[PDB]
Amino acid sequence: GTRYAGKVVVVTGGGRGIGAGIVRAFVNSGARVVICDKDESGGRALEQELPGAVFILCDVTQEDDVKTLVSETIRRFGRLDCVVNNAGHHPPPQRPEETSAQGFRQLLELNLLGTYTLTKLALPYLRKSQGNVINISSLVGAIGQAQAVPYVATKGAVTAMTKALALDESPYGVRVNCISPGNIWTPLWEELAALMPDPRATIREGMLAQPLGRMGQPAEVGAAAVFLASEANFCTGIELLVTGGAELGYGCKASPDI
Amino acid sequence: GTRYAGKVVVVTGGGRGIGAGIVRAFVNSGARVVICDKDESGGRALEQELPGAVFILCDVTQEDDVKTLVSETIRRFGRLDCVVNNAGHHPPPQRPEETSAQGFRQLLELNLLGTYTLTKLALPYLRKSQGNVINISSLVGAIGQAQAVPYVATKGAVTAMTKALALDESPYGVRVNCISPGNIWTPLWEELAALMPDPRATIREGMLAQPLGRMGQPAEVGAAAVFLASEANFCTGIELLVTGGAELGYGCKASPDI
Amino acid sequence: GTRYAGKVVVVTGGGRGIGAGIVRAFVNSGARVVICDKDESGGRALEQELPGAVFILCDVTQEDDVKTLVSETIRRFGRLDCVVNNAGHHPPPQRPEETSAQGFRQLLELNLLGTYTLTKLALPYLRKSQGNVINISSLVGAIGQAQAVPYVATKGAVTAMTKALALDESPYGVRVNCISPGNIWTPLWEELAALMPDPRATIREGMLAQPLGRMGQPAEVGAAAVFLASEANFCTGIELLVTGGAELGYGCKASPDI
Amino acid sequence: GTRYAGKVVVVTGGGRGIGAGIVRAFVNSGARVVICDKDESGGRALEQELPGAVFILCDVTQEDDVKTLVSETIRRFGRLDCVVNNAGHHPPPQRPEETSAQGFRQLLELNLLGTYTLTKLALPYLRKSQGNVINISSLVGAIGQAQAVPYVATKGAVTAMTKALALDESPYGVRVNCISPGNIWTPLWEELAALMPDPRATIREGMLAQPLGRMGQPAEVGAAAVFLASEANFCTGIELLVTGGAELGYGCKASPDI
Ligand SMILES: NC(=O)c1ccc[n+]([C@@H]2O[C@H](COP(=O)([O-])OP(=O)(O)OC[C@H]3O[C@@H](n4cnc5c(N)ncnc54)[C@H](O)[C@@H]3O)[C@@H](O)[C@H]2O)c1
Ligand SMILES: NC(=O)c1ccc[n+]([C@@H]2O[C@H](COP(=O)([O-])OP(=O)(O)OC[C@H]3O[C@@H](n4cnc5c(N)ncnc54)[C@H](O)[C@@H]3O)[C@@H](O)[C@H]2O)c1
Ligand SMILES: NC(=O)c1ccc[n+]([C@@H]2O[C@H](COP(=O)([O-])OP(=O)(O)OC[C@H]3O[C@@H](n4cnc5c(N)ncnc54)[C@H](O)[C@@H]3O)[C@@H](O)[C@H]2O)c1
Ligand SMILES: NC(=O)c1ccc[n+]([C@@H]2O[C@H](COP(=O)([O-])OP(=O)(O)OC[C@H]3O[C@@H](n4cnc5c(N)ncnc54)[C@H](O)[C@@H]3O)[C@@H](O)[C@H]2O)c1
Ligand SMILES: O=C(O)c1ccccc1CCC1Oc2ccccc2O1
Ligand SMILES: O=C(O)c1ccccc1CCC1Oc2ccccc2O1
Ligand SMILES: O=C(O)c1ccccc1CCC1Oc2ccccc2O1
Ligand SMILES: O=C(O)c1ccccc1CCC1Oc2ccccc2O1
Ligand SMILES: OC[C@H]1O[C@@H](O)[C@H](O)[C@@H](O)[C@@H]1O
Ligand SMILES: OC[C@H]1O[C@@H](O)[C@H](O)[C@@H](O)[C@@H]1O
Ligand SMILES: OC[C@H]1O[C@@H](O)[C@H](O)[C@@H](O)[C@@H]1O
Ligand SMILES: OC[C@H]1O[C@@H](O)[C@H](O)[C@@H](O)[C@@H]1O
Ligand code: NA
Ligand code: NA
Ligand code: NA
Ligand code: NA
Repeated sequence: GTRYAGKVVVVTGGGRGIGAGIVRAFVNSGARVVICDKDESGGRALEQELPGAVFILCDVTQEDDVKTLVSETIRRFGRLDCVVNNAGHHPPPQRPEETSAQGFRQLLELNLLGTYTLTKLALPYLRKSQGNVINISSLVGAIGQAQAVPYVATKGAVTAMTKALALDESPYGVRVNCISPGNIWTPLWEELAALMPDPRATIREGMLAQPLGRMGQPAEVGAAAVFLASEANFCTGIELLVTGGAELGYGCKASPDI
Repeated sequence: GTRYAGKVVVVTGGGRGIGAGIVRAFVNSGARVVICDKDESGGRALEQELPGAVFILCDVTQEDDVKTLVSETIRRFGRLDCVVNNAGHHPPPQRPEETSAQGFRQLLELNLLGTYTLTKLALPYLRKSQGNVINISSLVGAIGQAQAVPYVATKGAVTAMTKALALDESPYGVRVNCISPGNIWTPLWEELAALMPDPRATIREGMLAQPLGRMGQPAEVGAAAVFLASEANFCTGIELLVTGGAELGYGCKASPDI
Repeated sequence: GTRYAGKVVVVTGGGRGIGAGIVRAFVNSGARVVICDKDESGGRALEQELPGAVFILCDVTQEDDVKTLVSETIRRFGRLDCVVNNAGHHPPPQRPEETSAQGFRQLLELNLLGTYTLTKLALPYLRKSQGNVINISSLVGAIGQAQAVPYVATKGAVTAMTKALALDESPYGVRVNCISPGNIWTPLWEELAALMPDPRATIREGMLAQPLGRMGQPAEVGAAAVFLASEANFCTGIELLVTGGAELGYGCKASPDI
Repeated sequence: GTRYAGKVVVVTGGGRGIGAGIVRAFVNSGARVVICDKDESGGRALEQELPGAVFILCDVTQEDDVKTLVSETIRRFGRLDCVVNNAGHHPPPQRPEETSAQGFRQLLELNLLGTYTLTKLALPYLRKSQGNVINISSLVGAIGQAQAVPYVATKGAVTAMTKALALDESPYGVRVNCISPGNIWTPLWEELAALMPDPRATIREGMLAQPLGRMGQPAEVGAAAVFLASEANFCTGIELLVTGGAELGYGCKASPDI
C-alpha cells in the first residue's frame, strides 16, 4: 500500500482487461491513477470503484485527446511519474493475403503511434520526476504468431522502440521498459476465441500453449508493472516476459527429414 | 556461378550500397536479377555492367509501382524465386522530442510497408517456385540505437514481421528470413557521418563499435543473402546477424553505484 | 514487510555482495532467511544484525554440506519456499591460452554444479510449498565477455539450465527463473579492479558500460529476486536483466571496411 | 567445388550424423578434411569414400588424443583453417531427480570441455591462417528442453563460450561462431526415439515441432557450416539457427487463468 505512494500513473486502455489489472495494481501500491480509455463503460465504473483512480475519456490515436490527457493529469494531480502504454488491439486471425496496407496503417496508429505520442507528450514531466515508461508489447513480437502479420509487426516495433527510447532518456534518469505478455485471459481473448469454429477448443489450446497449463491474469501483468515502476531502478530497456513459459521447449508448430 | 542458376531475384534499393552488393552476389551465383530503385543513376549503370541484371524504376512506397515491378519481372523472366527487401532509409540522428508522428509514418511507409507490399504481391509467384523472402532489417532493431526512435521501431517491426510471415508461409514451402547488418560502409553511412560535427571521429567510432575493428562490406551482406536463398533450406524465420560482433561484450554506453 | 511473510528462503553466498543484498530484501519482505556461505565472517554478522536471518556454514561444492543445509533448514523452520543460487565466482581476466581444463572444471563445480546440487536437494520441499528457484546468472552469459571464457561458459549453462528445469517443474507448480546482473558494485568487483594496472580507470569504464552511467547495487538485485519469488506467478524460465541497459546500443568493442 | 579450396578442416564426431554431413559439405567445397571420431566404423568408411578426407581415431575427452589430432593434421596437411566441434551426445530423457552430478560432469566433459580443448590446441594454427571455429550447439540451449537438464546446460555453455572466444580472438582475425540445430534426423535421433514407448509417435511429434513439418538433414547443417567458414567474414560470435522454425509461434507445451 506504500511502495508507490505519492506517485501519479497514467494507464491507457485501462477500462478492462490487462489495463484494468494494471490500474488496480497501482492503486493497491498507493499511487493515484488516471485511467485513459476510448470507451466510457468500464473506466467510469473503475473510477467509482477505486479511490485514487479517475477516468479521462481519451482515444490514444487522436493527438489532441492525448495532449488533453497529459495537461489534465498535471492540472489535477501536479506531477506525472509513470506512463503505462497498454491500449492496443489484436485483429481476428488474418492470412497474409487477406491483410491490407490500410488496415496495417490503422493498426500501427493504435498499437505503435499512440504509445509514441503519449510518451512524447509525457516525457517533459517524467524528466522532472525521474519517472518511467512501461510499454505493453507481446511475446509474439519476439517469436511471431500465425495469421497476424500486421499485429506482430506492431509489437516488434514497440519492443524495439522501448530500447531506443531507453537509450535516449537514460541521461535524464528516465527508465523505459516493456512487458511482453503471452496468453492472458481478457475480454479480447474471449472475443477472439468466440470468432473461431470451436471456441472451447481454441481456449483449451491457448491454456496448453504454456508449460504452466493455464493462461495468465491481468493482476499478474499489473504486478510486473508495479515492479518496473517502483523497484527496478537499474532496469532500463528490458523486455519482461509474463508468458507462463510459452517460449520454452519444443511444441506442436505444424499441422522424417523430407 | 551455379549455386542459384536458373533463378530470378528481385532486389529493392539495389542501385547502390548494400542493395548493389546483394545484386552482384546473386549475379555471381548464376541468377537473373531485377534491380528496383527509386533513383535511376546507380541502377541503370549496374544493368549495363552486369549481364543478367536489369533495372526497373520503382518506388516501393507506391503500390502501383510495385505491382508493375512484379508483373514486369514475370513478363520478362517467367518466374520469381527470391525477393530481397533492402530499400530503406536511416534519418539523421534525432532526439525523441525532435521527431514527429508524421515523420514516423513516412519512415514506416518505406522501411516497413514497402517490404510488406512487395512481399504480398510476390507471394503467389514465390509459392509456385517454392521461393523465399529475405528482409534487410538492422541490428539496432534488436539492441536499440541512440537518437533513432522511429528508425529502430521500423526495423523491430521488420524482424518481427519476418517471423510471422515465416509461420504463415511454411505450409507452402516458402521460407522468410531476415539479415540484420550492423555497421556496413555504404553511401548512406558516409552521408550520415558527413552531417556530424567531426565526421572522421564518427567514422572511427563506427569502426571500433565492432570487435573486428572495421565496418562490414556490401559484399558480405550479399553473401549472407545468397546463402539464405540457395542453401538454407531448413532456415525460416531466422535473423542472421552480419555485425562483426557489435552486440557482444561490454562497451562504452554512457558519456560507483549511485 | 508482508509480501513474503511466512515463507522460508535459502540464499547461497549470502554473506556479502549481491547475496547479502538479496538476504536483506527477503528479510524486509517478511521472510525467514537461511544465509549459506563458505566463509563465516560476513554471514555470521548478518545473522546477528537481522532478526529472521540465520547463518549456516556451507560450501556449495560439497554435496554433504548442501544436504545438511537443506535438512537443517527444514528441521529449524519446517518448510522451504525459495532457493536463491547466488554463490559463484569470477576469476581474474584470463586470455584463452592462459586457461586450463582443470580450472574450467573447478569453476563449473561452483558456478554450475553447486546450483544444480542445492536445487536438486531442495525440489522435494519446493514441490510441497509450490515454491520457486532463482538462479543468479550474468549478462555475460548472454552477450559474452572478453578474457573470461570459462566464466562466461558457466553462466550460459546456468541460464539454459534455468529454462530446462522450468519446463520439468512446471507440472508441479514450481517456477524456476534467473536474474542476469550486469555490473554490480560488490566486493568481488572491487577485488577484480584492484588487480588491474589502473583500478580507477577500470572502475570508471565499468560505470560507463551502462547507459545509466553507474553500476548497480545489491539491493536492486535483491528487489528483483523478491519480485520473482513473491509476485511473478506467471513467470517461469525467464531471464530478468538487471544491467542498467549495458546490452543496448552500439559502444566501443575494439581497441573503414577493411 | 572451389569455395573453400586449399583449406584444411577438422570435424569432430565426423563419422556419422550431422558430423558426416559437415564432412561431406566441406569436401564438396574443395577442402581437405580430417574426420575425428571415437568410433572407427563410420569414419574409416568415409575416408575410403571421399578423396580429400582422412580419418583419425580421437576421443575428444582425452586431452592427449586431441593433441595428437592437431599435431597429425599439421604434419600431414601443413595448415589448419577451420575446426568444427560437432562431437557431443544427448542422453535419454531423464527427469531432474533422476540425474546425477557425476553424470552431469561426464556430459560436460564431452559436450563442453572437448570443444574447449580442441579449440585451445588449434588456435595457434588458426591464428596463422586467420581461420575460424564453428561449434555445434543446440536450439535447446536457447529455449530449453524437457527431461534434459544436464544436456541443455552443456549447450547453453557452448553457445555462451562461442561469444566469449569470439571476443578474445577478434584482434587476431579468428572468427568463432556456432550453429544451433533443432530436430535433425540422425542415428542419435533414431536411437533416442527407439527408447520411447511409441517410437513412431515420438518421431511424428518431432517432425511437427517445426512449422516446416519435417526434421532437418545433416547436409543442411553442413551447408551452414561451409557458409560460416568460407563466406561469413563479418560474422563472429553468432548463433546460426538451423531449426525449421521450431522456436517460432505458440505451440503445445503442457499436457482458463487458474
Ligand atoms: N490478452 C493477451 O493475451 C495479450 C497478450 C499480449 C499482449 N497483449 C496486449 O495487452 C494490451 C491489452 O490487451 P487486452 O487483452 O487487455 O485487451 P482488451 O481489448 O480486453 O482491453 C484493451 C482496452 O484498451 C482500450 N482501447 C482500445 N483502443 C483504444 C484507443 N484507441 N484509445 C484508448 N483506449 C483504447 C479498449 O477500449 C479496452 O478497454 C494490448 O496492447 C494487447 O496487445 C494482450
Ligand atoms: N549501412 C548500414 O550500416 C546498415 C546497417 C543496418 C541496416 N541497413 C539497412 O540496409 C538497407 C540499405 O542500406 P544502405 O546503407 O545500403 O543505404 P543506401 O542509402 O546507401 O542505399 C539504399 C538504396 O535504396 C534506394 N531506395 C531508397 N528509398 C527507396 C524507395 N522508396 N524505393 C526504392 N528504392 C529506394 C536508394 O535510392 C538507394 O539506392 C536499408 O534497409 C538499411 O536500413 C544498413
Ligand atoms: N558483481 C557483479 O557485477 C556480478 C555481475 C553478474 C553476475 N554476478 C554473480 O552474482 C553472484 C555474486 O557475485 P558478487 O559480486 O556478489 O560476489 P562476491 O564475491 O562479493 O560474493 C559472493 C559470496 O559467495 C560466497 N561463496 C563463494 N564461493 C562459495 C561456495 N563454494 N559456497 C558458498 N558460498 C560461496 C563468498 O564467500 C561470498 O560471500 C555470483 O554468482 C556472480 O557470478 C555478479
Ligand atoms: N540430431 C539433432 O537433432 C541435434 C540437434 C541439435 C544439436 N545436435 C548436436 O549435433 C552434434 C551431432 O549430433 P548427431 O545427432 O549427429 O549425433 P550422432 O550420435 O549421430 O553422431 C555423433 C558422432 O560423434 C561421435 N562422438 C561421440 N562422442 C565422441 C567423442 N568423445 N569423441 C569423438 N567423437 C565422438 C560419435 O561416435 C558419432 O559418430 C552433437 O553435438 C549434438 O548435440 C544434434
Ligand atoms: O498474443 C497476443 O499478443 C494477444 C493480444 C491480445 C489478445 C490475445 C493475444 C493472444 C493471441 C491471440 O489470442 C487468440 C485467440 C483466438 C484466435 C487468435 C488469437 O490470437
Ligand atoms: O544501423 C543501421 O541500421 C544503419 C542503417 C543505415 C545506415 C547506417 C546504419 C548504422 C547506424 C547509423 O550510422 C550513423 C552514422 C552517423 C550518425 C548516425 C548513424 O547511425
Ligand atoms: O559480469 C559479471 O558476471 C561479473 C561477475 C562478478 C563480478 C564482476 C562482474 C562484472 C565483470 C567483471 O568485472 C571486472 C573488473 C575488472 C576486471 C574484469 C572484470 O569482469
Ligand atoms: O535437440 C537436440 O539438441 C538433440 C541433440 C541430439 C539428438 C536429438 C536432439 C533433439 C532432441 C532429442 O530428440 C529426442 C528423441 C526422443 C526423446 C528425446 C529427444 O531429445
Ligand atoms: O473476460 C475474461 C476475463 O477478463 C479479465 O479481464 C477479467 O478480470 C476476468 O474477470 C474475466 O474472466
Ligand atoms: O560510399 C562508401 C562505400 O559504399 C559502398 O557501397 C561501395 O561499394 C564502396 O565502394 C564505397 O566506398
Ligand atoms: O565493496 C563494494 C560494495 O559492496 C557492496 O556489497 C556493499 O553493499 C557496499 O557497501 C560496498 O561499497
Ligand atoms: O539414421 C537416420 C539418418 O541419419 C543420417 O545421418 C543419415 O544421413 C540418413 O541416411 C539416415 O536416414
Ligand atoms: Na475514484
Ligand atoms: Na544487364
Ligand atoms: Na538473526
Ligand atoms: Na579419402
